[PDB]
Amino acid sequence: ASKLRAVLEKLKLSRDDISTAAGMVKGVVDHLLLRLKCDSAFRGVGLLNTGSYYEHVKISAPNEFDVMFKLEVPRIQLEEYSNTRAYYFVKFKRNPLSQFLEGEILSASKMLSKFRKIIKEEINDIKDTDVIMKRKRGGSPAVTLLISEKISVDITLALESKSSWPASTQEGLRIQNWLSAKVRKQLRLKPFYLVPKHAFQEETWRLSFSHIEKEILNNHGKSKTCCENKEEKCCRKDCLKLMKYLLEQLKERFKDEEHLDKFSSYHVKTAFFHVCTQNPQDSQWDRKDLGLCFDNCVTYFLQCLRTEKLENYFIPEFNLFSSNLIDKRSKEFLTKQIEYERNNEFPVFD
Ligand SMILES: O=c1oc2cc(O)c(O)cc2c2cc(O)c(O)cc12
Ligand SMILES: [Zn+2]
Repeated sequence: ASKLRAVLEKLKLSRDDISTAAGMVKGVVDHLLLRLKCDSAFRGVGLLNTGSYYEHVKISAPNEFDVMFKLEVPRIQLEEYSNTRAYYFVKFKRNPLSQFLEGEILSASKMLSKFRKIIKEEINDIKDTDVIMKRKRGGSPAVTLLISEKISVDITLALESKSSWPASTQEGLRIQNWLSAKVRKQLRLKPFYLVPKHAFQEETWRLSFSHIEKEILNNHGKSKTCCENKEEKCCRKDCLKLMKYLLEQLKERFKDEEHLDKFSSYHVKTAFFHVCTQNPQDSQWDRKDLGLCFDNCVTYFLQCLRTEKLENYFIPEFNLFSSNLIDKRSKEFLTKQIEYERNNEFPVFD
């Protein structure tokens, strides 16, 4: 459809002017890292080795950045919480970060408090940089920095574990018929991350594989040279852009009906990875079949909404569409709206 290409062109024109705000983001992040190194608890803090200071959770908000700070720690031991498959208490192999211990458990609350305090005091020194209260997110992102009242950056703290991935990830990352089993082995040799998120609960941590997700998106083809020359231009990243934008537009349209609050771009990204697994051939993502491919993604996301099943791509026992996480009527609301847009040629794209 031409409307899809027009939407993509709008998104690219919106993206070209960032190369100036990205420098500001890099400066502020570098400053806060050099500050956090001075603390006795955060000596090994840094940015995820993702080749970018930042990511973008929202494609329709080029002003909202998302950075993640990793903290290399002594050998970590993990305990599962209530068979959640994703949430864990952290212990230390043996006796630095000792100040944040609450018994045998590493306190997420205490560490986040010191993190935020260090932020507040080091941002009072900067210029046009205000800290705001976004603790309604359940510890992650930890902070939400504000520059010139037009730049918003969410900062999430993450613990790096160079151990083997937890057992819940054993049947995840099913990229064997798509990106090969060698690549899956290589990726699972990389470390994993733990972010402070609660379940009621007040001291749990959740698994994070944003680096692996970024690696997959930027190396997404069966052919190693996908999207490296003009003869192999597939439309996977364009379909993902279309899915993110559809969700963002629907969430902005119905921001006053609290039925689309708990949906995020992580859901469409998870579904999209599953569709990639289902459609492993690059020929199934020809740049000429953009409409058909996007329609495959939309219909698969609808299937996940109706059946209330959206497995985490790395932890398949974690149902992101769990009745414990999102109510059935909210899923049904999103299903109706997506069916409406699909039956009416997506009026949100006009
Ligand atoms: O790493 C993320 O993991 C998740 C896991 C979940 O189960 C979930 O429901 C949401 C997320 C999620 C949502 C975001 O907006 C984001 O920027 C990152 C993540
Ligand atoms: Zn490609």
